[PDB]
Amino acid sequence: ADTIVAVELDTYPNTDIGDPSYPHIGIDIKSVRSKKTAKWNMQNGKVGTAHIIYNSVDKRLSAVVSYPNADSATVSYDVDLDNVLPEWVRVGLSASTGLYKETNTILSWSFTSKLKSNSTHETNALHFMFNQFSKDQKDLILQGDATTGTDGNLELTRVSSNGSPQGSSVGRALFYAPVHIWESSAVVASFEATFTFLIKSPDSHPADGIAFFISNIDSSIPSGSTGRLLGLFPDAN
Amino acid sequence: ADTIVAVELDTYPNTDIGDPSYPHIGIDIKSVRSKKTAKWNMQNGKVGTAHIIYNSVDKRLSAVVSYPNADSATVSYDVDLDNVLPEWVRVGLSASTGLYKETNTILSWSFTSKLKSNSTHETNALHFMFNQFSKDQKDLILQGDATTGTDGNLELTRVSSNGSPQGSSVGRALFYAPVHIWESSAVVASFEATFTFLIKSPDSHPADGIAFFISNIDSSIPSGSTGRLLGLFPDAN
Amino acid sequence: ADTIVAVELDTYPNTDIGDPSYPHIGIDIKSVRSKKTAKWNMQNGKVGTAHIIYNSVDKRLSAVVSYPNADSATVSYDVDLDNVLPEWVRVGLSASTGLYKETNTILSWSFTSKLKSNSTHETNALHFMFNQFSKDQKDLILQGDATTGTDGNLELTRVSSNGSPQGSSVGRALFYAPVHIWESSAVVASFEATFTFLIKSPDSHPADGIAFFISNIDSSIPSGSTGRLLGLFPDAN
Amino acid sequence: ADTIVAVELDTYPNTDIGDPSYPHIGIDIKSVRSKKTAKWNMQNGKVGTAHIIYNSVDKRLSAVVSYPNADSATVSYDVDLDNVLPEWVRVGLSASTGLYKETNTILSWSFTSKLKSNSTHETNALHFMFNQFSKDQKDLILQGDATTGTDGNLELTRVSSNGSPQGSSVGRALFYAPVHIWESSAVVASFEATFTFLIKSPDSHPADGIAFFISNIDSSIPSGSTGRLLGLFPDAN
Ligand SMILES: [Ca+2]
Ligand SMILES: [Ca+2]
Ligand SMILES: [Ca+2]
Ligand SMILES: [Ca+2]
Ligand SMILES: [Zn+2]
Ligand SMILES: [Zn+2]
Ligand SMILES: [Zn+2]
Ligand SMILES: [Zn+2]
Repeated sequence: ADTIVAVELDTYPNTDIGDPSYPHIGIDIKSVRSKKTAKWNMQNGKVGTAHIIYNSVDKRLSAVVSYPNADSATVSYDVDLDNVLPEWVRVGLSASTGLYKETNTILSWSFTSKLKSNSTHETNALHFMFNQFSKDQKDLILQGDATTGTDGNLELTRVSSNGSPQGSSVGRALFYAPVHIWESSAVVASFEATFTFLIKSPDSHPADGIAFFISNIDSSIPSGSTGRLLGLFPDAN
Repeated sequence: ADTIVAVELDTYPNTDIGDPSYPHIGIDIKSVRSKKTAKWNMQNGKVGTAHIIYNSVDKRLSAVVSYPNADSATVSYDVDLDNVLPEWVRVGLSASTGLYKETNTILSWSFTSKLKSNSTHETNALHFMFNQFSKDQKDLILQGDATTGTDGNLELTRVSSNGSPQGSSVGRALFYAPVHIWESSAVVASFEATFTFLIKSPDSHPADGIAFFISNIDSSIPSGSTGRLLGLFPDAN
Repeated sequence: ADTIVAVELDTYPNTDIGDPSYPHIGIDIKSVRSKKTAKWNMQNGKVGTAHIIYNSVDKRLSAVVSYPNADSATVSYDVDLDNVLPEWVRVGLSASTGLYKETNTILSWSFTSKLKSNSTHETNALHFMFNQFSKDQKDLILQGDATTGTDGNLELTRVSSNGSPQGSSVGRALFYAPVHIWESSAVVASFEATFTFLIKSPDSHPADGIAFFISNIDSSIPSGSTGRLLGLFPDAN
Repeated sequence: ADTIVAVELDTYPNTDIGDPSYPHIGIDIKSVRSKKTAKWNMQNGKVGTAHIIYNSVDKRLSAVVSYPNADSATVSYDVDLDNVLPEWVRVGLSASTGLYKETNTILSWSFTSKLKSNSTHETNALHFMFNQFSKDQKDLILQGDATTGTDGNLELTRVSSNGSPQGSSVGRALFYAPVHIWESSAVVASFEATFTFLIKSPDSHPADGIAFFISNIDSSIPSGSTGRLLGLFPDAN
């Protein structure tokens, strides 16, 4: 069904499906079983920042995740996105909880995409930046349990009145406008995304994670993708 | 019905509805009868550039139109857009022909909108730039006779195979994503738009013009808005 | 000597030289006696944000100052900068203390300048953004007591080891590269600046203020411009 | 002496110093003998566009050169610039002619550099764009025979009144402000440069080429670097 390319900030190690034995960042190409992962020293209750970059010349998707006053974690994977995704896609953020839980709060999100053609000065670009989310954010498609406006933040998964995260929750937010990632005369296509998040859990074992993803424009949450599937995949294959 | 704020590049003087006796640029606030106009030395067959700027502190909508090697024309109007438009709008380009005609070709179009909140570093932004249009431009809503792809350009009104402009034509192109122009905690909201166009006509009297506009998100071409109504207004009041 | 255009965040009311009886924001055109002022509810110890905007079509210099959770203050003044400043200028921040004192800490500073020519797509631009300052910031010219690096901030005036602000201090920081604000074929020139600051004082009467300024490229701190003269003017005329 | 990293658009094959037998694009790390090259189908008299990109996560310097209606050429090289260049550098364009000649005209030049720190939202950036050059371009350091203003272009090497390129010429233009490419707390540093050029020669064998380069801030044209040395290297080692 959906074609998904995602960078996961996986908080819970599901060693039975290929996760390493610790929280990690990974690059998922059409499967929850990451093509590449890196140990991530996740900090419960602290605001982190993720940066994702890619360009069609190098064909390498890279991500860096950091917390203030700490060393960052980085993961890269050689992949030609032209061979994986359609030329028009939507970009978004996804998150889930299962038996274990955590808040999956997004405080800001920016994205820039550029397509430079062989025509002199021919540059097509799209850029958006959210540092504040309102209750009625018309330029975002919210799916599942995702809501905006609470403290000006985007809550990807269910959080009750008292601020407590709920289990078995899944939610995604996609930018309204389709994004053009390939064009026949483009000499270089590139994108960069940045988002800050706050993962907090009253438990010693938070779950399940947050993911930045790129999909077919009509992507929807697959049935039963709560928990380990991050609201992105229908199964663990 | 629709709420329209537009900057018109009016090529045909309809003196019976308030147009001055020459091609002109004007600022239209909910009516085709411009609140302010300026003489425009239109050049048949030459590529021109229009710049439109506005900010919520000054509350002045200004536009500058120029052609290479020539003096520009500028028009400004004091207007508080918060009092005219809804907080969420769509932006676009419109054009028409009637008994007289011209090509209403758009070669490039960029737009930037910013909302700066009272929160330290709280900036929400949207920016798009098209220097090339493809046949299937999924991030544009095309209405009426508007088409993309021909020579990588956006043709707002009907042009036949041989490049000849057709009469009684009307077309508009709006950016797919809604644009947020007001927010309760914004201290300054601003936008700037730029587009280059090519108006060419085999006749001594081309018509009718091109307009950059901002409207309610669900705006559609009003019935019978070809010709002098620029595909924006239902009547000449 | 120097030609100065500045937006002052004046913390001390020197009613003898024209200041109103309260902290205020003002627009200074070649004189410390502001052409226009607005009451400013200054908050000792809180981080504020100032936004300054201007364009050559409207010829209006406007500034907005705000603190989180508070209403902002705004001041505007109609002035054609082409008639006041040379075509090449330097932009910077200045601050001073006198018998009364305060810290004049800058946490971030961004500036964007654009010159759009009548040539199709002819845009010249300069943009810089500092969200962190290092000890050896080679792209800034520091004058007087200004230093960078302390906590990644820019300290415009002298602050001793224990964090206490010192009196009779003056310092300025200018961006290294000259900025082009006028060009014979420009149809529109514009700029926008934003900076966040932290003014803190152990006294009930802090002084003297911070100013964003634009000057001739070779501008230097005038002799005896500590205190009420904000490190910008040689006298109070 | 100078530390140079450059992307050369080499028009003349000096097979005696390692050039392949055809015009080519190459990546030079402290030596004119390119670490990597790619065949370049140079078009005499046509305006081309070069794009150069790099980021500290991937540590790969890549360049793409294209002409309208033609396939592009691309070259990449894995190199960690932190290990080659100082933390503060200047960026520029260089060109030369020798016994053979060509015009080395630059029509536009843009550059963007970003340093993202581990602090939430800590981004330092520098961006400049020249689409028009004036006679007195104060934000550029011109070395050798380089001049600005002629037709609003930057002429890197000597061209006589009649538009004819002169031999044994060398010239460079560097942006005035130093550029910060490394900082202890940066999690990702990146830059992208784009320039359009016009190489024209009345001869069948034009020479010698144009290069985008990054150097120590105080870099100057090495003695005798006309011709094959591109105004960048003191010798052919
Ligand atoms: Ca997992
Ligand atoms: Ca008319
Ligand atoms: Ca005062
Ligand atoms: Ca050579
Ligand atoms: Zn995983
Ligand atoms: Zn009219
Ligand atoms: Zn004052
Ligand atoms: Zn070579």
